[PDB]
Amino acid sequence: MKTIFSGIQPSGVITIGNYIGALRQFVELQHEYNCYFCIVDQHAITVWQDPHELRQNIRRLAALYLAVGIDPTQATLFIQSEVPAHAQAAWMLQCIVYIGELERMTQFKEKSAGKEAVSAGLLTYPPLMAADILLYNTDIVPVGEDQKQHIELTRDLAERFNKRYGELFTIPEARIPKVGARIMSLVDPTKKMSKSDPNPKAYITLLDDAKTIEKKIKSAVTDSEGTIRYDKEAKPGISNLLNIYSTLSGQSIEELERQYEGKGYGVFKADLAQVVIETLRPIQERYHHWMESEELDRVLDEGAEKANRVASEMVRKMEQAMGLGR
Amino acid sequence: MKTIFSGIQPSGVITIGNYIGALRQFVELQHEYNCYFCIVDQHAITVWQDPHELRQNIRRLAALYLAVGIDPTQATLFIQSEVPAHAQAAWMLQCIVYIGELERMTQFKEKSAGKEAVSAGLLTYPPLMAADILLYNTDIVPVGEDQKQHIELTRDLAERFNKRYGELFTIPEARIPKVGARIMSLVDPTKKMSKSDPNPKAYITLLDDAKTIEKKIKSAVTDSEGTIRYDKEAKPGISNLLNIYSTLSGQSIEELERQYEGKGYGVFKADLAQVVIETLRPIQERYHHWMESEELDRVLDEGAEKANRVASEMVRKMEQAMGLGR
Ligand SMILES: Nc1ncnc2c1ncn2[C@@H]1O[C@H](COP(=O)(O)OC(=O)[C@@H](N)Cc2c[nH]c3ccccc23)[C@@H](O)[C@H]1O
Ligand SMILES: Nc1ncnc2c1ncn2[C@@H]1O[C@H](COP(=O)(O)OC(=O)[C@@H](N)Cc2c[nH]c3ccccc23)[C@@H](O)[C@H]1O
Ligand SMILES: [N+]
Ligand SMILES: [N+]
Repeated sequence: MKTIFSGIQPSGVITIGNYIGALRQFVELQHEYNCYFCIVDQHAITVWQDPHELRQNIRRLAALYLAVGIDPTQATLFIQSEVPAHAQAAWMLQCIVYIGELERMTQFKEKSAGKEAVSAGLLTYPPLMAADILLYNTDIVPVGEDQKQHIELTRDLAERFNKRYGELFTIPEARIPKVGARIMSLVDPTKKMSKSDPNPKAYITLLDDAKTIEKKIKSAVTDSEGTIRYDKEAKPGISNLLNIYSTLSGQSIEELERQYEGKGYGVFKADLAQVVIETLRPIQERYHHWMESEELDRVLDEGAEKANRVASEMVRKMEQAMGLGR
Repeated sequence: MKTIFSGIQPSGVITIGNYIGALRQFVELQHEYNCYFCIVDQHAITVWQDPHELRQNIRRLAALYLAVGIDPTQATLFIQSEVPAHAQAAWMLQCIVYIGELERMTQFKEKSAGKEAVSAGLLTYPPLMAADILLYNTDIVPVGEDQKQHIELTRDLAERFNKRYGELFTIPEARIPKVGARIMSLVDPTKKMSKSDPNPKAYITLLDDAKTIEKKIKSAVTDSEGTIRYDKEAKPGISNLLNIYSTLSGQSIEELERQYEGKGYGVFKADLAQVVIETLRPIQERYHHWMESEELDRVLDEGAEKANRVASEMVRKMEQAMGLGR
């Protein structure tokens, strides 16, 4: 079958935006493709990380991947740092990307703005993501819209490498959801929902309790038009709530507008909050189970084993093509 | 004992400047220290390399290291790419160096000047050299003067890492020869002798034949003062020839000035050319022997084995300190 790769940074906050744009796709596609799902701890360190929190966040994210339903008999779940090939291929790709290509990355630009002394990993974040995808001969990379540009640079590098050294890499393609590719902040629906928003009301974490989810959904900024209809430009707040509702419930945006015909924001938010609770509760129960189990470590051990077998071989072919080593 | 590390890029030209500033020190110190001497093929690719020539140049350089006298029972000779830890530690160090620190590197500035689209590896050349030195708990790094600045950034990174994550690295120190730290071009003695000078008369390669060494020494730019006396500012050409003569012959600069008292440039150059021939001939004989032997591969196999054991352990401690993995 075709191969899928995708990764998530281990951090203190994993949002419903991460779930809807990514994790939901991973669970959907796992049985139909060869799947590698990575905990990108080397990318995490492109900004300072408290070492104790980083180690815990890596375990947390592995638990969340398993809690949402990633099945180790269907997919390979592993930690980026435990497969040396990622670092090795990243170096090779860094030698073929131009500085100007990295500087124009929007992710870099945003993460480094108003900064005084920027750390180099932030700039070289792309070749490492490109190595993550290309090591596995990846065909599809399911992500939310914010990663599209990185995937576009990955395709540019794979093409450049193939052209200079011979056809080695598969040119990967992004798979971005139709609805929910970009879940927006509940506090300012013109902004993406971000793990690092300083306002905790902007996002819902996958570990938010029921009272908390109710409070954040109820406080979500809307409009004065009291109509439940999708219109991103005119009604960003309601439109974003409709995307969250649709993707989590399985109901179309049309279905939801009909259902809420003549209805006001109060009932709509109460219902949505319950749909979020319904979704997160089981995830959280499974999450705690994994966090307390020795099996979490076993799953990651096996996934690293498989990923190392494949990636190490691609690295050998890349070295051979560039004429490194012997 | 103390530990020494040093590296050389595999390239089409290895000069008497490389020999005098570096290789000569490696042979001198090998019995007194734990020594790692590396063929930096990952650094080589920071600029485009023809893959076939790169593979040959790596073997050539390994032969030259053995030909000049590096003894595998005293030192560990290995290829950078064959030890994944270098790439892994380079990533970690790249996440803690600032972009501005890299941009001010003179090596980067020179290699990238008048350039149109610069390759990222050229900019991130330092963290990889820093990882090369720090992986082995290096105390001393014998090099010529042009690497001093990179070693200074390495010390800055080791200190920064120790300060943020705990004392792990030894702060390394450069060992730069008193005479011969910077062998100058024979064509323009105000310029460093460089492997990539477009004028082949500017350098002597370790594989230059006798007629060739005579021609290059005889053509070496001097002055109209016909006096053999060291004075870098006033007599750069003669001063540089005196450094080459001194370091290769074992005779002091004073000894040589006395010896050539009242003598002219002709006799002096004829003698120097013979001193260069005397030095390179045995190196070349041994060089061909290694190039035709299966033992060259065995030596590199064993050196990679040892280097991997040490470097992989340092990488595990670095990951532990940053909280990567598990
Ligand atoms: N508000 C949102 N709406 C919709 N989707 C969203 C939202 N916020 C986040 N996402 C998606 O979640 C995944 C993980 O986000 P990260 O920031 O860890 O995503 C990142 O930081 C990547 N660089 C990690 C990575 C490293 N290597 C890779 C290789 C393939 C794919 C991804 C990666 C991503 O799919 C992201 O698009
Ligand atoms: N004209 C000259 N006069 C005196 N010494 C000279 C002259 N030209 C070159 N050298 C010395 O030769 C060694 C290798 O030169 P490279 O350009 O490969 O040198 C380089 O390009 C390094 N970045 C390779 C490296 C990679 N990792 C390392 C770790 C430790 C030490 C060195 C390295 C160096 O010692 C260099 O100073
Ligand atoms: N699968
Ligand atoms: N030694």
